[PDB]
Amino acid sequence: GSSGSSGKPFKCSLCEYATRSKSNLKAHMNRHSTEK
Ligand SMILES: [Zn+2]
Repeated sequence: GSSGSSGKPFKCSLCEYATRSKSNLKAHMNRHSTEK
């Protein structure tokens, strides 16, 4: 078979976060980047 649409286009590579805009995901991925 093949992968589904997962309800939203931009699903985070680390967590269950997802959004309808790539710039909004990019802002969420910056939180994962700065957290240490
Ligand atoms: Zn995330």
